[PDB]
Amino acid sequence: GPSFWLGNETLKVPLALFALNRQRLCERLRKNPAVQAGSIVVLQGGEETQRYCTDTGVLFRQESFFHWAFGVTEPGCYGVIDVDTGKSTLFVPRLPASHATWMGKIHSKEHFKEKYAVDDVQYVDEIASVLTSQKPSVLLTLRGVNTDSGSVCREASFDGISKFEVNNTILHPEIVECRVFKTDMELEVLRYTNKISSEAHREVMKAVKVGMKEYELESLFEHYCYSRGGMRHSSYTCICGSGENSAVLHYGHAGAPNDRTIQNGDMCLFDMGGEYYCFASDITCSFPANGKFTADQKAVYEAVLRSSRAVMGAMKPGVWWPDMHRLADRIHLEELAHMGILSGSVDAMVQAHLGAVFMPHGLGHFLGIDVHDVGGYPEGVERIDEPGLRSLRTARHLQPGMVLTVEPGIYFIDHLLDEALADPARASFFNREVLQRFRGFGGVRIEEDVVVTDSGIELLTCVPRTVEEIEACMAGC
Amino acid sequence: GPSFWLGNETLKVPLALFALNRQRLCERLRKNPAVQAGSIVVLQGGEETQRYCTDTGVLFRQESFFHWAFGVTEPGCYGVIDVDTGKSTLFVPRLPASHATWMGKIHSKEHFKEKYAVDDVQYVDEIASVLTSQKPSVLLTLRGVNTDSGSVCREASFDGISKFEVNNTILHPEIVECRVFKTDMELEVLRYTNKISSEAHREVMKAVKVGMKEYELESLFEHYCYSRGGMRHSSYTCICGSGENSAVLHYGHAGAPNDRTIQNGDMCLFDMGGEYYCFASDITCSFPANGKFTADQKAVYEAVLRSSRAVMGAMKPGVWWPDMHRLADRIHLEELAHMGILSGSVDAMVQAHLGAVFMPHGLGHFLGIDVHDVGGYPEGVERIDEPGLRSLRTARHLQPGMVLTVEPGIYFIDHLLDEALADPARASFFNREVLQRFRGFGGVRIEEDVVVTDSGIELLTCVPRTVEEIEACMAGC
Ligand SMILES: O=P([O-])([O-])O
Ligand SMILES: O=P([O-])([O-])O
Ligand SMILES: O=P([O-])([O-])O
Ligand SMILES: [Mn+2]
Ligand SMILES: [Mn+2]
Ligand SMILES: [Mn+2]
Ligand SMILES: [Mn+2]
Repeated sequence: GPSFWLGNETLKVPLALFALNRQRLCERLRKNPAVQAGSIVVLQGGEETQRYCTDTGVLFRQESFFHWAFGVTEPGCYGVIDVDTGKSTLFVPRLPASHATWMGKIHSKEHFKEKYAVDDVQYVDEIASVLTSQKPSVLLTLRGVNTDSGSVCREASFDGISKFEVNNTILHPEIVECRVFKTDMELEVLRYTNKISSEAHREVMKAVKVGMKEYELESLFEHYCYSRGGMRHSSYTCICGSGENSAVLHYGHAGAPNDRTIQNGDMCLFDMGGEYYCFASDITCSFPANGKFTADQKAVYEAVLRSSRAVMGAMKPGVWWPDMHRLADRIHLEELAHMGILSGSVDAMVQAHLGAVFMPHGLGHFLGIDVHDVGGYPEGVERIDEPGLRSLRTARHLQPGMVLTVEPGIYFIDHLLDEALADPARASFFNREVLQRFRGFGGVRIEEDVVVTDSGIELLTCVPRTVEEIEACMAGC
Repeated sequence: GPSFWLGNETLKVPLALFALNRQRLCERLRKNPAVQAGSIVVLQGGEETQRYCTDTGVLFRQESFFHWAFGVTEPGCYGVIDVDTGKSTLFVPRLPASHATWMGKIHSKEHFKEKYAVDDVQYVDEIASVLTSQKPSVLLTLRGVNTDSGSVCREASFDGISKFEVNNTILHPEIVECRVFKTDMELEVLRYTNKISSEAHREVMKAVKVGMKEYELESLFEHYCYSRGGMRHSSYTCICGSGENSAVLHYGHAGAPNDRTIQNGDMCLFDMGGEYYCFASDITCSFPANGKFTADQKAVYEAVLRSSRAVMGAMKPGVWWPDMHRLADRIHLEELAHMGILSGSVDAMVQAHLGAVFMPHGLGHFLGIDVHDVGGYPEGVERIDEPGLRSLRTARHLQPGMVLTVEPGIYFIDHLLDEALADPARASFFNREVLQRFRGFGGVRIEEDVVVTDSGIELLTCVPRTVEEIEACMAGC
């Protein structure tokens, strides 16, 4: 059996992985009472892209659904799967012999059959003819709404498609459910992205110096992942927040691109995750820039370590994800009170929604081929209309084989804080004189990637977490 | 006067650079008799994009024309220039006061006026009424054909733009012609991009070892450029061909993603250039993987070194660029004859277009904000319909201020070789028994970036070039 491999110490991923996904999608559609006999799944791969109107090629990364079904790295492909038999056909672009002048050897269709271990390979321009000869009942295409972006997924289309019966509602929720439940072969890849990203995080912690620019660490992190782990891409733009910037969720975008000089006294919050063969990792480490936690940083950090461990210790099949988020809120509030920042009844603090002031984002989300993976809110799973909870990327109950991030945080965000101090239903909880000490603290977030097993979780991530472990990693070790 | 800067040893670029561009564009438009008084240039900035239908951010890189004119790093902006007066107005998006949580500091309009040194800043939702009160005769927008991609530039559009008179033919030829001639400020940025990429090429040469994967060198090059040079993007996808892949012109892309193991005996061809503040560099180095040229490798290498130095020596205002391409072709053929690969009259070889068998691409191209920069083929300049020369990205005569790549090379491409050996008008020049030993040699390209001065050229790139220099570099002398 063939495998994708970037050599050295990188992971061998069997193409069988994708055969299993195809097989699981078919099994799921045969069980579907409204999937007609003789149906055929028709997916379209992503295409080569350029910067606006220039000839500057953009690096091609495969469309995620298409990758999940076939594992194909080349642009311009299509893929069909006969539902009743499970037979797979890949369609590759016809490159004219003259292209060998600027390409290498132009690969034969047979080269692609053995590469991807699919049942047949044909040219893209013969798609209409090839599907005609199969006399299918219906073409199942991919159309639906991603619940993190709001975008509608592009449906496959080819010249001549109008002569076929096309159903575009059935496939989306089904191919999404398959993706939510990771196979053992998929887990092996997620273990590997986490291992490599964990090593990269360790290296950053070793190298950080007061005086460096944040992007120096971004650069180091991507160099390790690529050179040591074959990860050409990151799963998302690196967030390298130091000082006040640790309080900016999604910092490091074009408008704030990791350009701050790290200073003595700053907390660093680093959320960086490499991507191997279109599989994600998503890992955040928080640590003092100088290698020594102050009392205040120890206190806030250990509050987050506490919610992290309490959530992970409680996760198991049947657990409603929003319950864990509320747990994290409660623990934050408890500890924020133990440290003297808040006073009064934790119950009262909860009933007021104070938790959302300190952790305005969701506790965690599905992870897979996308960092924010599909299937958090299928039909019938409602968004909870409350501050904090409304940002959860899923409201599902945990089941074995799900892959989630566990990412609690405590931040000191000036405009959430000024709001609470202006709301008489929230103001009384604050001790202004101690709060003043934490203005500009930034934030801590501790983000693990876990798998939901039959009875608990498997922790994918391996970074130092306790105060002791972190101060030791930063000093060598 | 304010400047773009990324700290450390990174280059300070004065925002005055872009004011000069706006000034120069206006002066050229004023001379154009089709341009009506009261005309306003309206450019639209690039927007934030995501991976297909997911919420995975793609790192924002500004549209080229817009950057040339304003140097704005933020997504979602417009920018207008009053032709008669030269006053610039930047339009920035109105971000709801309520998501400082996720963005950070919502910057006021004065911040941006200060930041970019424009005459005025307003919100984007106000663009129709801001323009309406200026009572323009005509809006000049940007539409044209890029002569490398064949793509049509996206013309600026906003809500209520159909109430204006809009012209979309005048601007493109004029803004392109300004981009062709680099100001002293632009040149300073280009010296820097070349300095940094040259330093990185030197590091890639000291680091190359047999048994490494090509992408390890790509990763290091990029890491030097980012951590050491502030270059978050490269100018194009790194080409790291070794062995037979050094003969593959479009190498490095998704379908051949630098995944070959560097072998003893291989030639390497590394084409890589970092990008700083959307300014490009374009450098190719060629060298033996093991750090030592064989006789065959030296002969071919010194053939390309010869034509590189000949072309650079010849360049001056007034020189027709296709004559330089021809001069490279003649030098290659001379050397390939001295080597025994060819026999007979070099004049006859030239008449038969045999040079394009060994160098199928153009000698070089304008370089600027884009690596294949705009303006090689404006009205009245035609593509020469002959092998090799048809691939030239410009057929213009050289003038002070133009920046070009000089990138001759020799490759052994089976498709081209086989075609030529079947043609009795070309076959006779080959010594097949000598040609044999060079099959699967790969190729060598030597690529320098230069500026045309009043009297000749200025060389920007600073890498090892002679056989002695390269071997001494690789041995870690
Ligand atoms: O970014 P995130 O990971 O979702 O928090
Ligand atoms: O799982 P669920 O919760 O039923 O969605
Ligand atoms: O890529 P290139 O440099 O244009 O050849
Ligand atoms: Mn994260
Ligand atoms: Mn996450
Ligand atoms: Mn190049
Ligand atoms: Mn070039």
